Amino acid sequence: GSSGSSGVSDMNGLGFKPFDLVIPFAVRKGEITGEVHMPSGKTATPEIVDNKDGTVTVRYAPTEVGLHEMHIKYMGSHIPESPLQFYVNYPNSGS
Repeated sequence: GSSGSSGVSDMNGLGFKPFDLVIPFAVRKGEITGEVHMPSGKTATPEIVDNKDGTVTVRYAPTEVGLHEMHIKYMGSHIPESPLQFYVNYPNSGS
């Protein structure tokens, strides 16, 4: 008795809430790259998606808890938005 589509699996699916971000300045997909520093001691790359307007949206869904530091560089140059830090709170937190 509830709209149930085929998505989430047994192994895994929707862990921690996602993190969408949009660069303030205008960039052109190409000589740009991004990196993510996990608190556990690992690393991962963000998600560079070119919006249907002409901008980009850096999205990175956290897999573990703790503090993660993102590092994005545009054409071999650090941006005024990075580096940055985002704490991963537990799921279904808060009363």
